[PDB]
Amino acid sequence: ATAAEIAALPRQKVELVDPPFVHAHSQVAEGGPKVVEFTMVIEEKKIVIDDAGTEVHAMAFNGTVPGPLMVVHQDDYLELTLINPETNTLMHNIDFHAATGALGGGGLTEINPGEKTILRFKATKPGVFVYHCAPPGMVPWHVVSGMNGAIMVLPREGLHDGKGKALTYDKIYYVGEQDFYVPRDENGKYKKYEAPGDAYEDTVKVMRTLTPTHVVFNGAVGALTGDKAMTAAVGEKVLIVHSQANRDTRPHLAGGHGDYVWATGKFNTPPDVDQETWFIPGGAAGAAFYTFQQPGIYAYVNHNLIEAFELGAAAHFKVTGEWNDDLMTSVLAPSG
Amino acid sequence: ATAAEIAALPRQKVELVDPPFVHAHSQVAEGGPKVVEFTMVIEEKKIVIDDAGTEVHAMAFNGTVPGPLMVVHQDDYLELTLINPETNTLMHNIDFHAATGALGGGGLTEINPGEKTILRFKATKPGVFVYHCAPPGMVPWHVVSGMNGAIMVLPREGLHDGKGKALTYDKIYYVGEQDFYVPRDENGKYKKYEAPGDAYEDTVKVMRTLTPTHVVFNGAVGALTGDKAMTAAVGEKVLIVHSQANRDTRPHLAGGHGDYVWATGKFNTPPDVDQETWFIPGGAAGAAFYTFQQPGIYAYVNHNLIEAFELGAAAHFKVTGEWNDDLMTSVLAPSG
Amino acid sequence: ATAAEIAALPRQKVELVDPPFVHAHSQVAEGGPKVVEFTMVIEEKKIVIDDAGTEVHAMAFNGTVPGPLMVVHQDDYLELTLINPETNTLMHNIDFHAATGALGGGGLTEINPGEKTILRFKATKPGVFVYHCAPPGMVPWHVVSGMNGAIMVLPREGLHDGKGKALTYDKIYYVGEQDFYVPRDENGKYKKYEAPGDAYEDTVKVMRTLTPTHVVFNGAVGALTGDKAMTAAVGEKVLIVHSQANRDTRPHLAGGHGDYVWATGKFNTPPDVDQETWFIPGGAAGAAFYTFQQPGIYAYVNHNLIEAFELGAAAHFKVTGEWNDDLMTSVLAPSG
Ligand SMILES: O=N[O-]
Ligand SMILES: O=N[O-]
Ligand SMILES: O=N[O-]
Ligand SMILES: [Cu+2]
Ligand SMILES: [Cu+2]
Ligand SMILES: [Cu+2]
Ligand SMILES: [Cu+2]
Ligand SMILES: [Cu+2]
Ligand SMILES: [Cu+2]
Repeated sequence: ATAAEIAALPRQKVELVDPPFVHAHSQVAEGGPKVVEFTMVIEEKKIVIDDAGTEVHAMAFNGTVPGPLMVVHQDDYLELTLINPETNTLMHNIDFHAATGALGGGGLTEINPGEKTILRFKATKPGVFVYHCAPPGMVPWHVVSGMNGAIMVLPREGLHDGKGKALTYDKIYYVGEQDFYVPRDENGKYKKYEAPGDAYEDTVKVMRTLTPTHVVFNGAVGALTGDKAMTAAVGEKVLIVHSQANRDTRPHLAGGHGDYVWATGKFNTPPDVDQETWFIPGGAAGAAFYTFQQPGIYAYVNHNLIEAFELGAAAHFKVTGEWNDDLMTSVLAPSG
Repeated sequence: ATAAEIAALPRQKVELVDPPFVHAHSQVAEGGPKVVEFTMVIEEKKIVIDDAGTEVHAMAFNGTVPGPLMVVHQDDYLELTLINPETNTLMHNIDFHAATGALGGGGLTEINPGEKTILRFKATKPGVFVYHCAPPGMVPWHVVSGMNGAIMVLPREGLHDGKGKALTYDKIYYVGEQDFYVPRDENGKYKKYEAPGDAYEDTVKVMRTLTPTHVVFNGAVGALTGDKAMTAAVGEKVLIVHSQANRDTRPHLAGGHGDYVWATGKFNTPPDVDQETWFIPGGAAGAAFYTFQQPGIYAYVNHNLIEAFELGAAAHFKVTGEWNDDLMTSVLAPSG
Repeated sequence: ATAAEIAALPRQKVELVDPPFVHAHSQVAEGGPKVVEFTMVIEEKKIVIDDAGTEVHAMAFNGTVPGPLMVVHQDDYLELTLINPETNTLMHNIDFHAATGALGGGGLTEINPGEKTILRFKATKPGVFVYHCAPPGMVPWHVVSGMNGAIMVLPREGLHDGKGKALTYDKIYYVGEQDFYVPRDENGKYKKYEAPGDAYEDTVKVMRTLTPTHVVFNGAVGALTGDKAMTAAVGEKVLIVHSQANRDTRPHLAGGHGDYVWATGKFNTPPDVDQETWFIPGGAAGAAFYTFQQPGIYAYVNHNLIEAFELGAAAHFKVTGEWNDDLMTSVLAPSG
């Protein structure tokens, strides 16, 4: 397309919503290619990640960890207005793995505090993709400070299985998984700092051990449990997008399965099926489609169970509906 | 199916055998759906995992690590009578990744010492699947104490490759891989504990390093070597089922290949072919089919070679038969 | 085929070239099966792997880390003359994951300093495969000292996509990734040893932490950056072969994608497409095909960004050509 042709395309302003929820969108594209506009303000802020009051100096796109999910369709253009407030202390940028050229846009979006930039790229490949900040010289530091999220580029005709049959979800959730490296003092107590830069040296030392002190969903232990558990009902089709910008993960829905799982996150790669636990490598996003058949609580976890239950990588789904005794039944309940 | 229809189905009681062997079964299903009955007694027992005499207080389904492989066909029902003897000290349960509902059955099988329970579930999806204990609040501790195994749900028509060609194995082995986290004293020597609970706190500290002290097959360093090496013959077709309930692994058969590998362990997901080294994420089972072509010793290992040779993840196959010089030949033997 | 037939096949000697470059070859086979001959001399030598003068006693096939890429076609025979000079101190051998029998040839090629051997094997399976030294009892030490490389067994008809369409590259690079475990003294300074054997104990202790001190491409931090960045032009089709003999990796081309990626490295397994970040398990090689669409610098990294930017696993591609504003454009450059 020429610059003139692009200029004539309709524009649509999207309002982003906080993970794990996803902004309003349509699975099958409504109309021809459009320039979908998004705006995100970067917020450097303290976040408490566990019940011991442990703090991380988050570098958050749109104020959240992970950053919000942006949804467009293949061959639409995604136009992001990225803002770095003067209240922030560091330069930041954005690299969209879905984009082609200039380090995913990273080389064209370096903005110092007090600056903004507008990047436009053509979403030529369908799938879920990670996006993350990557300032030359301080790349992993920003990413493990939570400056990452993902986008979904739906096929114009919506999702399909490996045989071309349509797959239409009733609900969609975005689970961003984050590995944190929090410095400790000589007594094993996590350290606190009053400036992001003050923690750099100490954090790099923990990062080099390749051993996170915490692995969490939606920015903190318990963020997607209790009252913030994701919900669904028996019979509902749910798409669960999961990303990890720096480290491998292996999602599992206990009591359920990944009926269709685009493990590589790319829709032109046929989905694996009947999955018990899938694998998403660091630096990628993946997506699993499941139709709930049983009511009750489901644990959604990174299946290295130490990471899930000792380090924080566990979420819950609360499902309503009727119990199916054909699928499962307690013939004899626990008894002497 | 209705309760009455299920009650009318034939029942078949199966006697389990210890890994790496698999109880007798038919690859192609005989007759229509059946309620296949299994019984397992949980044993908290001390086991030795290396030649130095290192001890682990194992939590073992059927007394072994891994727990035994249960084999059924798609749409059969698996009915497990699980027993927790009064000689044990902890509550245990079972989560079948092959099952649908109540955390794989975990929420319906919590039994204290002195109790038993019978769980029945419909094996709706074909493939190999992990099963493991998961008591709320002490999940990884039970799993990395060895309380896990796998089941195989065969398609009713047996196995086939990705294009519909039948694949019939001559023998099958189940290799359970276990990551252990054994506390050490100030001399770097592994510690021993009078009772299992005594080791909890020290063990959790090692678990948090995400660095196992031992990674073994069939419960101990060298368990599948020597008189206990697996065996085959040139021309023989072998299916190797491999599981890891908590941590990633990358199986490799040195001198051979994975002719067909259901890396995700799910039979409706076409198998990868001609594999050198495959990958099974923690929380899953995988299966590889190979037709041996050369006699001699083979090393079957987790291909992070430090985990294989320093930590214990190495097994052997002894293969009888005639050497094939077309496939490989020493043109000049080691010489000056 | 018959005994006479094999003996009558043409024998062709090929001159190797050091990574990341690849020796002369044709994508589509030229003529019928041939016995392709290679010779490699093993060199034990001290190499510097970072900007601080850190040394490693490398064990290098053909004097390089990784060893060179050997290219043959399916059903050709690869006949390697492996030489271990009297100036070396250790016994070495070679295990080709592409080969069938005797631990990949390892059991037939054990050569002490002052000896040579010639191994021939039929390359029956198409794909990229790891080869590595594996002396019984000291396997990981040799592999993590850099004694590994890869070969590519191209289909006789060249590469094809999942639908059977030809994929012809304009150039190919081989990126060998190496995890090193260098001992440090109590002050955190890397240690130096007079002979390879002197470092054995200290090195195995670091290996057991499963935490590399360095993760590098082509043998050193920054070996594939700056004046040694790989190159391409917009419109050029590039195949990037990547191997890791001991540990997992997750390659990503920043600003680009893996248009077709044989993640398992095996050509009869259909390639995944539109990949952002692919996964290659330790003990395997993978291959990615990409057609460059934008000029500029690209970062090619292991996407655990700590491993890439703190440990050394980052390379660059320098691409010439015309910028495509349809694909990406700065609508508003960074500004107040
Ligand atoms: O779902 N926990 O294995
Ligand atoms: O099987 N050792 O590469
Ligand atoms: O390519 N760095 O995310
Ligand atoms: Cu940033
Ligand atoms: Cu990236
Ligand atoms: Cu238990
Ligand atoms: Cu589980
Ligand atoms: Cu060697
Ligand atoms: Cu190997």
